Amino acid sequence: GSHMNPPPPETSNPNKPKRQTNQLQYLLRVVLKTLWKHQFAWPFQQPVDAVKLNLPDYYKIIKTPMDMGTIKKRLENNYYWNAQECIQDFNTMFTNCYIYNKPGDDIVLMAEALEKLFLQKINELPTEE
Ligand SMILES: COc1ccc(Br)cc1OC
Repeated sequence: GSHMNPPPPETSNPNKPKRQTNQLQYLLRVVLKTLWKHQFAWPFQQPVDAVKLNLPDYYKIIKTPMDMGTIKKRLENNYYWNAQECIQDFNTMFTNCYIYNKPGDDIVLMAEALEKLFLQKINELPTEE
């Protein structure tokens, strides 16, 4: 896309050790699957295109971008070593939204609905085996 958007977060790096865990499998098959199909998922299914949205300050304010398209790639391409890394990515995505946008803006209500579902699912994250 535009040279004015940053490169997306890393999704592939052979130097980073990878592992499948039951908790990572749950994050893909339960957590990502649940949030991805939500009515309000669409603004979070890819990196924020600050050029198209006419938000030239977006990447001035948000220095740790994350989105569910990136997370889906990271889970599908086994990028992670543990569940905490992936949970951290979800939390970063929500916090980016809450930092950039006014409370009660539509995008914030959409993030909050996805976060409520996320919390319910993560409370049920299985014991690591
Ligand atoms: C937070 O800034 C945004 C503005 C517009 C859309 Br669509 C998505 C955004 O973030 C996920």
